[PDB]
Amino acid sequence: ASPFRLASAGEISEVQGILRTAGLLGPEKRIAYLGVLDPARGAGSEAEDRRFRVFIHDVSGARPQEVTVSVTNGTVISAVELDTAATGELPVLEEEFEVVEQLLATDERWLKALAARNLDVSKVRVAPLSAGVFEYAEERGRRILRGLAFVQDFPEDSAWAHPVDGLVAYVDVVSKEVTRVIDTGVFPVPAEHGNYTDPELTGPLRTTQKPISITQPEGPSFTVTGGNHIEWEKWSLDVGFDVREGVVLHNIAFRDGDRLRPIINRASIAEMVVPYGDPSPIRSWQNYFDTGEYLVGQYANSLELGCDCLGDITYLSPVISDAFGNPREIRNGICMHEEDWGILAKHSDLWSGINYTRRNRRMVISFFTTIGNYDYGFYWYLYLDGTIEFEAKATGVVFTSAFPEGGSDNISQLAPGLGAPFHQHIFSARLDMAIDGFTNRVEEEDVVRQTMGPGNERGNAFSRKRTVLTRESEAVREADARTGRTWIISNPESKNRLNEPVGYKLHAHNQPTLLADPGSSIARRAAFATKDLWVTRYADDERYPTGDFVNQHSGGAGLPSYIAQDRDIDGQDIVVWHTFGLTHFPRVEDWPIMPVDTVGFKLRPEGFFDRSPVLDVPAN
Amino acid sequence: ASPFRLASAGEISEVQGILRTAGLLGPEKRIAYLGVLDPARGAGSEAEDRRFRVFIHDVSGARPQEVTVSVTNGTVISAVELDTAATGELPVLEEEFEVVEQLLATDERWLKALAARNLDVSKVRVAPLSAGVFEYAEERGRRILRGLAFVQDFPEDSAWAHPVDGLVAYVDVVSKEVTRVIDTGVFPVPAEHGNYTDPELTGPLRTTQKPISITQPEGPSFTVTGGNHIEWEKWSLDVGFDVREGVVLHNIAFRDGDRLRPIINRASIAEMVVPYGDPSPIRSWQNYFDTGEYLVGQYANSLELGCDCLGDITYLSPVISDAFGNPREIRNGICMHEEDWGILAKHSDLWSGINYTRRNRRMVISFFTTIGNYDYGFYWYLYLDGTIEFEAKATGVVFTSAFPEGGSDNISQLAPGLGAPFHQHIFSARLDMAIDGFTNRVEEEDVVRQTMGPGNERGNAFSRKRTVLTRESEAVREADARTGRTWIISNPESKNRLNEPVGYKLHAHNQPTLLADPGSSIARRAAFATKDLWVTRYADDERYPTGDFVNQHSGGAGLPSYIAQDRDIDGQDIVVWHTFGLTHFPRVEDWPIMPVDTVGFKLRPEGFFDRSPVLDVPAN
Ligand SMILES: [Cu+2]
Ligand SMILES: [Cu+2]
Repeated sequence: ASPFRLASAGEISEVQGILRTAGLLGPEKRIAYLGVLDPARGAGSEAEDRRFRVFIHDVSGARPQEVTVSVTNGTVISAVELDTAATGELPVLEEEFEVVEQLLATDERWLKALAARNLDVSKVRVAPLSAGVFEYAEERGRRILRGLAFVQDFPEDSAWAHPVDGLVAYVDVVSKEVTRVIDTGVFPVPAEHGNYTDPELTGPLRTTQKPISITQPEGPSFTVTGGNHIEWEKWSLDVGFDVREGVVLHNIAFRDGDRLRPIINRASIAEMVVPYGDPSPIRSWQNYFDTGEYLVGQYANSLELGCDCLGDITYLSPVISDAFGNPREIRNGICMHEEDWGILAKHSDLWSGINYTRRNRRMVISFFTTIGNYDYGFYWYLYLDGTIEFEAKATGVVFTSAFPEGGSDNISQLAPGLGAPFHQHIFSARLDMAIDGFTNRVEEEDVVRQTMGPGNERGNAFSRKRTVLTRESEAVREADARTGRTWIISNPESKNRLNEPVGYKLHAHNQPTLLADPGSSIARRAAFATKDLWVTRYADDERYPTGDFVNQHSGGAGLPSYIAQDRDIDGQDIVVWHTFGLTHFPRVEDWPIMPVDTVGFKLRPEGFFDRSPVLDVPAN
Repeated sequence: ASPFRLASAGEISEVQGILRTAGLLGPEKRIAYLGVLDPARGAGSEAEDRRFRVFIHDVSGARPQEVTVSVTNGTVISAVELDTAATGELPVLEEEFEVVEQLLATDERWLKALAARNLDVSKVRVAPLSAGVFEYAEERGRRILRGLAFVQDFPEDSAWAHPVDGLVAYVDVVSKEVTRVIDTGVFPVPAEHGNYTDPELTGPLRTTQKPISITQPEGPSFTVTGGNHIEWEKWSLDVGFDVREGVVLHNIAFRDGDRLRPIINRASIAEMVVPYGDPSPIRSWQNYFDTGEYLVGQYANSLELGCDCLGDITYLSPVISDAFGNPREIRNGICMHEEDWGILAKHSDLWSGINYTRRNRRMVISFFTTIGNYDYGFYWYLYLDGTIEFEAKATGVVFTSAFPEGGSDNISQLAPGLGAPFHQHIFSARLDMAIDGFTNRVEEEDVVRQTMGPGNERGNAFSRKRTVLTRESEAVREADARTGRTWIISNPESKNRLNEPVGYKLHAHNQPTLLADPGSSIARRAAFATKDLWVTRYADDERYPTGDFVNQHSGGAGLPSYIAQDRDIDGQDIVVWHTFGLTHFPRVEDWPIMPVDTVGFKLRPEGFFDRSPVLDVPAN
């Protein structure tokens, strides 16, 4: 079997059995994170050493542990006691979410805060949010969660329509104490409901839509072997799954006539921060590190046929571990299907009298995740022409607050008295590059304008310049849409028939990067978000832009410290980190339920093939 | 019947009969352009005065004429003799293309130029290209075409693979004389063939693609009445067709519960220039004004089911006039169909236990045109959420030249000895705005970053600024992807339930604009291409960014002269002109046939609706 195959229920069980036997999984221990480790760089061995990394939390306050287990040999490879005050807290546990609402329900100052607003505690829902790193010395070394209240008029009510502004509570989830309850003042609680399923708000559902039936009478053009290996129209890859990153793509390759050519060794969204631009003390601490703190994969939804994924769909049901080490299957968590993508090429030649047309197609691999009010769709597309594309679809319910009577420069009004703080959804794609092998380099291409004059001019000429990024310290790049700036990852030791280095060009959307002040806490913890492109020399432990433990951890430990090593990236084993995001100034059309908005990036062949790779597509 | 209905064969015939009777269509006269005029602004009349604008060329050298005809009353409204030396030549005629190859075949210096390259004249194809305005005083007032030779080894051979560099011929197409033959030197003629249908180049066609069947068992959700009026999922519009602009969209409106709301009065691609960045005297004069000089609509292809348009397609067969005034039908020239567009909205709420998912859909209206080696697909999309989008799909065969042995800073190598000059495809969208009526205004929105400090700061706040464009002179805008710059067209006299002006936000791709030196001839003739956005006060005669007669006309007569009137655009009948384009540095993958590359723009509701307009979509 393949070493990139998905973790199985039996493997999770083995990790549990091994940790138990070793005395690392007692009744007071909890598994905060568990996932398969990628095979080592020197994988020229038949050694199918299937290893797992596990983060073990202690419910009675003892130091947590980082453990690496070999399911193959049945032993514990290494176990280290963490100092969470130094390196950060472990990712939030699902069971800890419940605790903050339960502890506050019997806290006197919380009750006094609610009584002062004439709110019945049984109707107050508390959103358990991550506690960043701010001015509270007593939080260091302790597992703290912040709570924001939302009123729920009835069981099926959308609480997000009823935010309780001016109130925030800090809660120590291990010692089970409420450290603080801050009340800056009472704000009216928006009364209007935001129930998108209630026929009074929706009105009569339209009857005008006729069905669209998309079928494949002969089945799909792609084959799946080994549970997760995919073969489609010359494309070859392995679809992986990690509780923290979500869908991970391994060994992306293209079959260039007999020769299977590597393009990307590993591709994943390694982090995604959601900073808020509201300066109010009630939410100025709000920054979701959906990947780092919550673990996106853990919240993957089970997708339904016809609703979530349309067409001839083949599903992948990834297995995950719960807090006790028991296997938990995310049924239908990954959708896979191919779809028509219009015209690929076309020409009607007058001189030869030949009329030519070919259709394009794309392979889709996606999963959706839900984190509180937020729902994100992750989509990877592979096109016939060699193009690779990623698309994030952001939907769900927008995070609310109260709209101040005087107005606001950092909040939008969605309904009477109801506001939505300005924010960004910034993603970090970690592209472990293998353009025809591991000897890669990155070039920055800028369009260059020429002056009219003596040197060949009528004033029509324009050119292009390419500078090679040689060392990590000069590999922190910013976009420039004015000069058409793109980046080419090429292999200097692999040339095409014109004797030029084969490459792939990265096209960014050029949306703004982190807007927070460069001196802020979020700018330090999410430094990667301040630049469009970073290139590092590969290393086994440099997995995340922010570091291993994001939860309540200070900044720097990620990309800025990697880059400080100033390694050579000119024809080396490199990793491209692309930052891309959406700046969300909520509009009326986003309430009560948000229609999809998208961001992404694509990579296109740049002299990779000797000619058009789509000359062999038939006319169906 | 509707006054925006497509011109009919019977109407073309009437225009011919009327011009003949009036003595304006003698045997020596030719129709260079003919199209329906849009109803006047004060269309509050039952006067179905169907008028046509006609450009009449004289084949014996007499002055051409501009004529307006009323098919309704059966009379000639106005006829003016043009001074083509002042205002420009008429658009190129199809019959004139043939002439340049025929005249050169018997010209001695052309024959001597071919003999010196050992080329058989019967195998030399001459591409009839538009003559811009350069340093030749003898061309002014005369109808000139430039010719570039391409060798065709056999009838079905792709001549574009065999360019004859170093040779250019100027030809006066009316007097039928060859004014010049320039030979700067012999260049090897690339021998390799670029035949994408030859099984030796394509190899064995892949058998791996399984069919994808897209059907609508109950037919489409849209209805067509009056030949061209469209009703679909609350959207309402008229699909027009003009020989010069191609598909034109009229009266785009959205049905907001009982109230039909206007969004765009008229939308079209009013021009598209293709400037070349090769400084060589053989092509430095090359700039296709596909819309202005050739007339895009005239070259619209007949689209085939399953190849060009997939799904349940309804076609529109626009009628055009030939050079003698006879009707010519472009069979299946416009495709129309709706298609699934993934997830529209989705949320799985923990607190209420409700799981919600809705699918998105888009209405597609497209046509393809072929101009020499170039093929462009024009697509207009309408989404359920109120979003409007345009997409240009550029394909065909890339314009070739010889690749100099020493190399080039303005040409890419596609094959041994074969080159492709750098160029741009710049489009101009003319959006005659009607956001809830004709009282519109344009605002420029920039993201604004805030400094950490006293005024509400922890360094997380960020805002947005909006400046109103009040007069035409300050309405020439440039993009700025760094600050997330967008433009909102709102109606100050129409507010939503939050008492804010309803609007639509324009999202540009932010690709580079015209790269040519600001002092060049192309920068003058295509001044509109130098800026991303222009807003003008509507006027009946300000139809094109470049003016009425582009062919061999100097610059300025377009947008720069309109804007000089400095009219008020703050809450007025305004027109938005958006410039968007692709900077094409050809790559190996573009040869021998170019896979589709795309550009476009979209407009999204910005507080136009009182809440999400998609709450009534059912779960199919
Ligand atoms: Cu958002
Ligand atoms: Cu091009």
